[PDB]
Amino acid sequence: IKGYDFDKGINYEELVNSYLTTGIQSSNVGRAINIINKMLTWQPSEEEKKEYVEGDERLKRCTIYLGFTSEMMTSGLRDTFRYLVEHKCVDYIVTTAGAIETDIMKCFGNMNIIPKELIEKTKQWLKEFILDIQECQDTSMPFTPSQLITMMGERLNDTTSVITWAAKNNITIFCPALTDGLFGTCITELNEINPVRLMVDLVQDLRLINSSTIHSVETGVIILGGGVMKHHIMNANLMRNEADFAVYINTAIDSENVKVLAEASLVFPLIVSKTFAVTKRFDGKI
Amino acid sequence: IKGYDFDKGINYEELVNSYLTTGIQSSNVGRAINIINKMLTWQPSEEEKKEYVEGDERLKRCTIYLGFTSEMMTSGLRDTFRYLVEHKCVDYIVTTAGAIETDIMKCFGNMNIIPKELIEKTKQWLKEFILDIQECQDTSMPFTPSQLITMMGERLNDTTSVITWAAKNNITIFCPALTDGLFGTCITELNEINPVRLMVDLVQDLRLINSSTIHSVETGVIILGGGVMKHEADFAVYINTAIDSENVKVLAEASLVFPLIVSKTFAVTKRFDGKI
Amino acid sequence: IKGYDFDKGINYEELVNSYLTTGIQSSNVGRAINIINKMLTWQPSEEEKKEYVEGDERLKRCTIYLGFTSEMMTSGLRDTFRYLVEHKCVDYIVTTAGAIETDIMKCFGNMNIIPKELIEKTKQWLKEFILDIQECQDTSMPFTPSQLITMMGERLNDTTSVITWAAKNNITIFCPALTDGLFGTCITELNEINPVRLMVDLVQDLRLINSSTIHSVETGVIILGGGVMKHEADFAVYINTAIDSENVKVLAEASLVFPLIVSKTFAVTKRFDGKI
Amino acid sequence: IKGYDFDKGINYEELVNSYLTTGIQSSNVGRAINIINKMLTWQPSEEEKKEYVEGDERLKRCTIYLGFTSEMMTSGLRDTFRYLVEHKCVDYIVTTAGAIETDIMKCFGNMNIIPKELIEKTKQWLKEFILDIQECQDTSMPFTPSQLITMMGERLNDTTSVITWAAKNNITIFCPALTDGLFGTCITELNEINPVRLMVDLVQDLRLINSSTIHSVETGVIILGGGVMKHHIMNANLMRNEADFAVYINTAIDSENVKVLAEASLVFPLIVSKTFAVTKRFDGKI
Ligand SMILES: [Cl-]
Ligand SMILES: [Cl-]
Ligand SMILES: [Cl-]
Ligand SMILES: [Cl-]
Repeated sequence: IKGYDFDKGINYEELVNSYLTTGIQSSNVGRAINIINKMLTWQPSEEEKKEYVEGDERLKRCTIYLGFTSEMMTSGLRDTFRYLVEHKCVDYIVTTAGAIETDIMKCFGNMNIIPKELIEKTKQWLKEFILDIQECQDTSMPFTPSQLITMMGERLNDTTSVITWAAKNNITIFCPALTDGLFGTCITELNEINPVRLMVDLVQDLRLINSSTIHSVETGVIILGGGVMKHHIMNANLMRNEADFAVYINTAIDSENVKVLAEASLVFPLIVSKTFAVTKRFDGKI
Repeated sequence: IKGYDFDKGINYEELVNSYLTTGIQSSNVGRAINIINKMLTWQPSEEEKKEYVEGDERLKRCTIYLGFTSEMMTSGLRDTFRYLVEHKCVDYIVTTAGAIETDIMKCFGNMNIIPKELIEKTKQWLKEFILDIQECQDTSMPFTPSQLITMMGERLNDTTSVITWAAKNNITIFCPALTDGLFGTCITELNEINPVRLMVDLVQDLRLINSSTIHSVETGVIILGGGVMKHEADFAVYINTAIDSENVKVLAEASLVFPLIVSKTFAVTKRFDGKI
Repeated sequence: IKGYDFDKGINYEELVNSYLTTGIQSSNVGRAINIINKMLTWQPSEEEKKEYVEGDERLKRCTIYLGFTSEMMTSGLRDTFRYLVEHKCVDYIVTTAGAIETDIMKCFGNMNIIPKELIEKTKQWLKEFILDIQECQDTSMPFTPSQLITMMGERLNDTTSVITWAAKNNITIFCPALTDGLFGTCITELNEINPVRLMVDLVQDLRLINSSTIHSVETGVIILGGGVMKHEADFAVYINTAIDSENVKVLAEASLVFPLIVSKTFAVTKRFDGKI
Repeated sequence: IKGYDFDKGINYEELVNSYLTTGIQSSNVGRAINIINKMLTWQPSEEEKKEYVEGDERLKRCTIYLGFTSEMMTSGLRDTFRYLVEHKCVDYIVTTAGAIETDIMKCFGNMNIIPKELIEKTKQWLKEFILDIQECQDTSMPFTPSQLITMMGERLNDTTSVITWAAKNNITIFCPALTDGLFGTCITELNEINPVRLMVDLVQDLRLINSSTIHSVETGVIILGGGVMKHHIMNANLMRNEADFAVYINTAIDSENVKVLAEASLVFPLIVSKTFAVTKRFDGKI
């Protein structure tokens, strides 16, 4: 097959499709599109439905985990992620230090090179949130990152942000390194004045995400960038293996997976247009 | 500014524009587009035009050099490159071992993973060319890689190929490592039967490419991938995954971003003809 | 200067010195050695000593931070690190998920490729520790990773391990991602039997590490590998394969060059005691 | 096994050996040492000796190819390479643009950052050599790079240089990109005055190196750095396959090969000390 012929003129849909069939790494991008659609459309087989016990009220579908770096949140992918969570396309998110604060920061101003006053407005917001927890919430028992991120989403109440829609649709966001980013800087500065009594526990979040993989009927994993989450998620047999479906995208036993050597902010919106934006997700009601 | 909103539906022009303003490396892609259009539209100032002597019949415009790796020729970029040379958008090409043979091979079959019979047909064509060139070569002036590539383009005579259009439009293609690719494999196999007398001179091409830069009024350079050419230019765009000059390095994969850039430059911007 | 001459025979001291003066990245290795020795020998000037207030009982010397990845602990560098902490050559460690468990595991068996029974023995030790800590933890002041690592070092009580000597010499080890490694795997497996009540607080460690930098007279930082710690220092040495501060980045593999650097710094240079 | 214990004091031999058994990539470095010693000690089996025909006067041993980048020549590895060629440890060299001129340049001064006058002295030498070929040698038939490099080695006549010892011991040096380096710059500058009539043919060198692999009893390949020569060398069956023995070192059917992810100027002298410097090379006389 040949690449796009500019003798025809300019057709951006054909230009995009031409990349998917002739570009460098196009075969891997195509597998990624096929694998993600399999996550969305997966249904139990008739033999599998027989294995379900009475009272097993779980949704009989693929649980979908979305991992991305804080760097992706800085790009326009943030609004792609908002769309995915707004429409319940994924069930859980794993991300890295700085991602949550970037999502909040983009609700106040546009990052061109970040203005001084934009960081200060974000820091002031985070600090008021930290202080509100102390005054109203009970500080004698620690919060987890996912719980703090839920509370921040509800407090922010901005429909352009990922975290507001994650709190609305009960999509849990894990971020073990939350205190290593601007959120942690705000803790440090607040403590220099008024002793900070907030505590952050990591064990409960560790138990949530591992219980969710162990107890899910089928697993799908999409990871954008390097350093997010571990590829091997624990099975229902207490064995750390890959997921049933896995897509890995970055520039660095019957599982179906692919690694795409590409930059996510360029290829992932293209992949979304051929998967999440057109494929209806199975509701799991059997 | 926000990235593409899929609540609006699927609008591929908006997806492309949204990438140019919100993606990773978008600022560098935007500079690349501006710099390439400056190459195409550059004109001498009135002060510069006065410095030209009587009898200087050169085109008073920017000379444009396109460099790309053999790997790019394996992708669909091959047909982007054919378009650029078909329409005289560039003046010179610098490439690497294997690139010419891939352009030839794609005229015979489609690489899905290259079929056995597709390499055999390509090797047979190259081998017939090598034996023919041996007979007519002058041993005091052996042919250079660029001369061999010109002759191969004329012999192939396929309007889907880069090399045929380069020969038609007198766009010289430099490839010092021509004998390090499949071309050389065919030399080695031919040599095991009857010793190969073909000679390939590199000094004359060194002279040719240096004369082209020295004698050009203004230079622009576009390099895709790592490891292509040495030598600075007035305008330069570098794309790979690894004093008044205006240049930019784009950290991106060329087969993805370069067609987007072409759609915003070579495909819409009229190139100055150099006639003053 | 010439590289090592094998006509002279095989002289490993000369091979090492020849690398320091002729190898790729040798100039950066030489700066790293100079900068680290400056950390060890740094003393306040007379003008600086006058600024100290009465009752300031701090050691007037450079505080030294050592950062390394879990991958370094898998190599023989683990025993280099043990030496540095055994002799109080560094004051603080920052490391990543898996590093602590590797130091423990190497006390039970030799990784050639990790034997099954070696992981099982390590997991059993970690699991007994987790259940014991649950019983004595204060839920209004949960333990931090560094506190858990101190207690593990005291419990292990093995003079071949980094963590035992760090606990003996009050060298604090920060590892915010402790629960992301084998330690957390043991939490997950324990949880499937009887729910795990252990809690790990990260804010107090954030307070601890920030107090250490704020309250130190002079800071030195040594980081091996990519992805370790944030936060600038007076002296800094960065080693990985990826205003008056004195720093250098060494593009080298740490398990190869770092022992050479130690032999020219920590192993020969007396560290100032800070008593003025 | 444990790494070096500095409680014993400082022993640089034990420090070096400790790296070979506990460092990162030590297992690959060990395979590389084993494979190179197999190149040096290889002998035909009794069954193989029977297959040799009368009049086959070839040396019945492993032919050894050494490839390295111009960047290695800039390091102290240049003097390691000189030693290897001085002692006939290798049979052929493949290198890249700039390597030969660096070997010459180091005979005139020490590169600290290269002094202006050191490049000028090297350029003057190269230009006098180019002009001498025109005046004395016959210019009507082109030279190959390996031939030019032989002539330069004989002209330089410096026992500290690689090329002088390669010419002495008839070790052929291939460099298809010779005219892409300082040598080519000197051609360009000379032509701007006096038309340069030197011609450089690449086909004859292509035939030499491929004939040598095709016609050798056994092949060994050692490549330091990326971009030197192609790993697949043509067999005696006109099939481009890997060598019988191969060692690849860089930072990026029964063949025995290893890739070492390390920097050559650090690990290669260590490898030499355990191979070329202690292992007697089989002379091939059976
Ligand atoms: Cl679900
Ligand atoms: Cl022109
Ligand atoms: Cl101290
Ligand atoms: Cl031989």
